Amino acid sequence: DVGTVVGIDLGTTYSCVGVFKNGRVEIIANDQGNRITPSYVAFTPEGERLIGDAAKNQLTSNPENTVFDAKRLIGRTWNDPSVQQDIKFLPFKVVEKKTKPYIQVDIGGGQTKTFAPEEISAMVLTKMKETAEAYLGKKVTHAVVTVPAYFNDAQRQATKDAGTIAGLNVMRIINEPTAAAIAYGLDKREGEKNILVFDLGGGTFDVSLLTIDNGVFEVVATNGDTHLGGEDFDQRVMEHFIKLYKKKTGKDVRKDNRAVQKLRREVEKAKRALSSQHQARIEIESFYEGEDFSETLTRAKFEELNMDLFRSTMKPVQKVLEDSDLKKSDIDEIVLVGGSTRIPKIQQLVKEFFNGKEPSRGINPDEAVAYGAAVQAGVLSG
Ligand SMILES: Nc1ncnc2c1ncn2[C@H]1C[C@H](O)[C@@H](COP(=O)(O)OP(=O)(O)OP(=O)(O)O)O1
Ligand SMILES: [Mg+2]
Repeated sequence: DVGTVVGIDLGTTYSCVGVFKNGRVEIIANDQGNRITPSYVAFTPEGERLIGDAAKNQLTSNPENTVFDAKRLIGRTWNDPSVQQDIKFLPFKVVEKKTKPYIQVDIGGGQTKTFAPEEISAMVLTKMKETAEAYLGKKVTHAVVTVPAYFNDAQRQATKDAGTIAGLNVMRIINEPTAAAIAYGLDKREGEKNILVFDLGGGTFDVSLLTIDNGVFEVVATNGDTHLGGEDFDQRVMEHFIKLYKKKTGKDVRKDNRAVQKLRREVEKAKRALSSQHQARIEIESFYEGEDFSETLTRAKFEELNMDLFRSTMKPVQKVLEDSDLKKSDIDEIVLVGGSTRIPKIQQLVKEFFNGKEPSRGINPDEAVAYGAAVQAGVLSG
């Protein structure tokens, strides 16, 4: 008896879980009321392991003990050129063990631990499992987990292995863009269609061209930017306000880890607010050296600070069309994935690229991948 199988989007920056409950797919809010959970792990002074919102939100003078982006390393060998570049930029220690990347952190009480990427991912999966179990009022043992379409055999197996550590039998690994298309019911249609999936997540940008032919998907071509996402838009705003603060006060706040973390938290909140408002206030009590911070950010300024990054998302779309031997007019559906596709300017740019065709966001773009995973999981449940 496999019980009730859940669907999990195990994301680079954010993860999401869904399940078929009473004849309906439900995207499940965690204990903080959020339907997405940061793929983050940290530790309290007492050595309590924090996972998710609690990990990402913990203020710390030692950010090197906060782990995230394990998906960038999972299933890769040490001298993978991707690993060699990412270890330059990740703020926690990644060390070579047995010719593979491992993550080294202090976990409280002066104790150091080294973790495989799949061990970090397993902790994230455990949190997602617990979120689902609380909602269902029952134990969960089996899952369908999603991965990027470009993931290779080793990365897929490593993701299953993360599940095993977390007490989950990952029965199926399915592709993210396909899961998004399945959320929209595109698998349950007679005939053939071309589907462009535009997936701008927290850390990565993936564009995929899928064909769907009587319920069978083919991933025809993929492109994007492995280091472009919502976090980068936040950083542009961060840099803007750090510069402004130094101009106004003479102080460079980059000296204080906790001050930068506070500003980051408020920038993330302001950015989200600017998807539905034209201005947002950023206010921080005792920001730096006991002085308060209070500034407004307009949507126009947010857009100006990021316009080059937003425009850069179009070239990968044109490349995917070329590699699929398709023109813009051959695209039957445009599926938006990732919270960053809630940004009015991104939606506008996509619509304009496709000459007025409205991109689909009727299912929350941050939830669509988990939603499709949960549809697939529903058929496997006993
Ligand atoms: N990564 C993001 N970048 C920019 N805007 C975002 C991002 N994620 C969400 N938003 C915007 C869209 C909405 O205006 C707002 C809240 O979105 P979300 O958390 O998905 O809740 P929601 O729109 O379903 O509302 P509710 O929970 O109240 O029902 O933030
Ligand atoms: Mg994603």
